[PDB]
Amino acid sequence: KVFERCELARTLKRLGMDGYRGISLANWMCLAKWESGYNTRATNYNAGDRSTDFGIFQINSRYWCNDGKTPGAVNACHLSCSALLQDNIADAVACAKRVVRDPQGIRAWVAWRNRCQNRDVRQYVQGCGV
Ligand SMILES: [Cl-]
Ligand SMILES: [Cl-]
Ligand code: NA
Repeated sequence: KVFERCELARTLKRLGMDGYRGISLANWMCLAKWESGYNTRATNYNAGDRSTDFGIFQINSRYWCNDGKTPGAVNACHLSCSALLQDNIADAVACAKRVVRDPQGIRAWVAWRNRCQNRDVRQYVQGCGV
């Protein structure tokens, strides 16, 4: 599923993402925008280390979900990576919450540092009623 901007904003708020571990909703929106373009079925194989990024938040198989083919991988979200390719983003949000519960927080995603950190991210939630 490819979410429309405001549709996703309202959905994440309902799932309790606004202010989770100090992270505002607009930051989550900025992250989803740059990671997958709000696309739940986006997949990206990282040839360099044999891992794959899955779904709307592009969560990595080396630490967060199990796809069975990633060398030396753990499954912290205790989910099959398939769960992060569904149209319903409930499991993906629960896993994103687990990621930021680690010391790095939102910084775990390099794309956030490049495109969201220290930026005016208000544009991502403007006019959405959230
Ligand atoms: Cl699962
Ligand atoms: Cl599994
Ligand atoms: Na894994």
